[PDB]
Amino acid sequence: LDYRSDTYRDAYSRINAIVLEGEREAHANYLTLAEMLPDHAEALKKLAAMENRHFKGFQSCARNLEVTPDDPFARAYFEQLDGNFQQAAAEGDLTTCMVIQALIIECFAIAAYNVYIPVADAFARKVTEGVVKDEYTHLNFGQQWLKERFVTVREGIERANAQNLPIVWRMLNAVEADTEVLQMDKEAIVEDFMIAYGEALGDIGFSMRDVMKMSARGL
Ligand SMILES: CCCCCCCCCCCCCCCCCC(=O)O
Repeated sequence: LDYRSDTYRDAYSRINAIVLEGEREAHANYLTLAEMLPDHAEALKKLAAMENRHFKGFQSCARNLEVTPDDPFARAYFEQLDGNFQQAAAEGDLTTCMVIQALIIECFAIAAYNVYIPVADAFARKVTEGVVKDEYTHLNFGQQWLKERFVTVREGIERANAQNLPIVWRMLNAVEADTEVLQMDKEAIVEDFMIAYGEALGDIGFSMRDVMKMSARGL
């Protein structure tokens, strides 16, 4: 890999912009949740703050490669998923909010990060390794929220999955050419994303049958 090439920098402008927009939305979304759930505001504001630290880290990765992120691209990339989060929050549908942010986006991001790490330039490797470690180690508020409420929210989780998992797949397909330039295998992202999502859904309380049904809805 030539990290300094026009080709790599062009792809990175879009991939980096996507990660930054994802982190910007995560920060905003955890602040929305903190406003709606004042008893939980300290934990949610700490998650927001962590997202902002990760944003700064990925910004430094772009600066290191002299890449300007393609922000209009990334805003459009996230528009549909972001809209579903904001509409859910508007309806007080915290179940969907948690599924989108704490399960779907979280597993998708960690999958992508894990596929990027072995092919990342050394600076970005170090930064991304710390981001992943942070995600593994810190409180996943939304996962715990859902787990604690499993019997009452399970149908809503299934609805949120059916609405939003297909959007994941479209997003992944949309950047296939750019992930290829970065030497990230799309299929590795798919596999990592699904194994993590199944582990998280199982922790919440879902069975094998249940997770298989949710995967079929993503199709
Ligand atoms: C500097 C760039 C790091 C690149 C890593 C590979 C990225 C490939 C695209 C995958 C997009 C998913 C990003 C969503 C980010 C937000 C996740 C979160 O808030 O936990």
